[PDB]
Amino acid sequence: PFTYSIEATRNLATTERCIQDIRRSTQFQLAQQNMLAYTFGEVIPGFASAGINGMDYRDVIGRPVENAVTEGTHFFRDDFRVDSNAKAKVAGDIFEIVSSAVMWNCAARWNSLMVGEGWRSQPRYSRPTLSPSPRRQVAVLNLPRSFDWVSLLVPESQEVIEEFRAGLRKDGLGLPTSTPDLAVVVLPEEFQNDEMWREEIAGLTRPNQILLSGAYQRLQGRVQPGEISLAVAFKRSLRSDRLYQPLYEANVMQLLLEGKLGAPKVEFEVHTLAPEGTNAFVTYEAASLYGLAEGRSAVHRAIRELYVPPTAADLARRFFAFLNERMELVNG
Amino acid sequence: PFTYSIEATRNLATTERCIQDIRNAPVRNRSTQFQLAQQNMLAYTFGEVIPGFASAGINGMDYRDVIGRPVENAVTEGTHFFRDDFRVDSNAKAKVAGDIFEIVSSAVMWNCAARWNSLMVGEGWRSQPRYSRPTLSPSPRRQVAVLNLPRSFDWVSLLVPESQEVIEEFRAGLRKDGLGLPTSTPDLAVVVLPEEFQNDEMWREEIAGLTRPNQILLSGAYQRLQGRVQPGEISLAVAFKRSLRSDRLYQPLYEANVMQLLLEGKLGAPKVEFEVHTLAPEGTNAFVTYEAASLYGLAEGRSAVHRAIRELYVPPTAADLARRFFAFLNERMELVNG
DNA sequence: AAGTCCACCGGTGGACT
DNA sequence: AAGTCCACCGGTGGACT
Ligand SMILES: [Ca+2]
Ligand SMILES: [Ca+2]
Ligand SMILES: [Ca+2]
Ligand SMILES: [Ca+2]
Ligand SMILES: [Ca+2]
Ligand SMILES: [Ca+2]
Repeated sequence: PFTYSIEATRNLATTERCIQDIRRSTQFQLAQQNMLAYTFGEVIPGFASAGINGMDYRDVIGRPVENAVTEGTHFFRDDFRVDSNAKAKVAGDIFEIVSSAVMWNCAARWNSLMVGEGWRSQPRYSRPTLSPSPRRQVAVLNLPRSFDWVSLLVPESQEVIEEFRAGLRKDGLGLPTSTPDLAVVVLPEEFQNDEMWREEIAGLTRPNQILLSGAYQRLQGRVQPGEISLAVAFKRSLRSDRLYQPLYEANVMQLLLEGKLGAPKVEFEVHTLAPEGTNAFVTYEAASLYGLAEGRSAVHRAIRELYVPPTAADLARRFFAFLNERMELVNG
Repeated sequence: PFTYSIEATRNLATTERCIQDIRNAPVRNRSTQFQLAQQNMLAYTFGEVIPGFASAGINGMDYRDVIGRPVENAVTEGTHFFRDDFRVDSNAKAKVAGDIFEIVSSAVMWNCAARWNSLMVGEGWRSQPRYSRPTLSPSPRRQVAVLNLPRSFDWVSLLVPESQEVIEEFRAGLRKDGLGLPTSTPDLAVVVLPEEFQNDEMWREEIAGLTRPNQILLSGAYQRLQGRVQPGEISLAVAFKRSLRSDRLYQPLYEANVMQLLLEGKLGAPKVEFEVHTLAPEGTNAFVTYEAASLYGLAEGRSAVHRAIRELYVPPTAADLARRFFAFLNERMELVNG
């Protein structure tokens, strides 16, 4: 009608409406795997030029989205547009994938020394002092979406845990396990002469991406409860509500690995580039609840540290020093 | 030059640039252009309506639609006044939709508590709308307070000082070892009404709408109760999450665990009831996650281990939300002597 | 008072069917 | 393949200063 009317409008057939609709809604996809291959095809931060190794880690992790934005602008001009939720999702995966690659190369360089091939000198990092041994080799495992960390355990340990859950599921309870982003594990005895674990990679090409992202498959059902040496959760920035998955999961890991399988203190740390204030530091001082609730065990922190890598080299240095220390707990 | 050059462009004086910014845009930390004024939206949309205590049409409507109505009205106003210029980020809608889900639902529970309290002090059972009359023996010591808790809150501050000292002395022990056990907060706490307030009419009045004074009454209520609740008088804790993601399940799971360690473990309280409300579970993932046993209960090793989170609840309508809460009170408040 | 903190969640790329 | 599931985080309104 001349004066607008909701009733009249609601009564029109679809094809009689004044506006005809002729249209996920995403327009330009951030191809994150392509982005890694492009920006980090030939660079693993902390193992490249002193410039990249020493650079503000936030700038490094941010480079691929920046390069992708520049690419998009070139090809699509003033039509180019991506949602902040895209950038957010990709930036996070990139933070995780890249740091896990730094750690992979530290692991390779450390394995190469454990096995008696000496200590690679480029770039220069202080030579670990621990006495070398094939049995002190480690694997860095970037764990996939949907993983259950329990699947790393030798089958006998899964049974122990499974039985324990049975008792619970019978009464409507359970104790699901999810997953940290990453786990470093002592390399299984059977793999200790395999060459692959000692080779540093040149960059995140697609083949190398697959290598790092699928390495967990090779160790599934092979790790002793005590041989899970470090768990890491990466969160590129924090918010107060986003802190708890790693805190909770570390608690569950300590309960099962320390409590039910008698393993040493489980080391679980969080990495972020933007703690956005200081409360997360207080939050992650929380004592491990299992250790508290029962009396037999010395109580320690669920999360050992909230770490803010300044540079890629500092991340590399910190892992090395951790290995140099944590691996002493393993007979050579 | 004919072929675009980044350096030539850099060298351009600002008055020589090809694009001339003429916005006169005030430079700020944030790039927001229109704010969703959430307290204003609550007032406009629910000024005269508390869902579950309004019209048959509202009480029985899909609760997703009720909760989504303030943002929808807001978008209407916005496109009316600002036409093509009106844009807000999905992140603004997420923030405001979240707070609205929690504030609205907490207001439904406030009205329930009032109607409940009215019955408990012997003033009978209201009928508009119609809810099943409670079978539990009325008593003024079975009144409850619904507390929408503030951002930054620490739930331990509700507890009577005698109980807070136990906790602090426990934490002091932990600190000598370089440990802590911080506590955060659930969105909402239902607590037994302290004696001193059991004759206060303000706990028996139902509110007509979320006008700004009512918003403030509800959101400020916790202050009145700070330091006056016994450990075992914390009857229900609720976290509201309008939708779920697998990574966003854990604050309430963790906090419920901490509440149970301290309240049940250290203060002898009975099972701590703690539940999540969502309108969008996105699968069965979270229902499995929340079957998790209370970690405290386990590790120590006594019988009758229970879940940390009692239930993941998905409110079909506001009416159902009220019914459930009434049903809960009816069963839970029998643990309290008349 | 501009700035900082707090806690809100929805749109995303890739794995999987 | 057409769809669902997973787990990523940054922009936000209001409190507090
Ligand atoms: Ca991963
Ligand atoms: Ca899974
Ligand atoms: Ca992560
Ligand atoms: Ca609140
Ligand atoms: Ca606080
Ligand atoms: Ca909430």
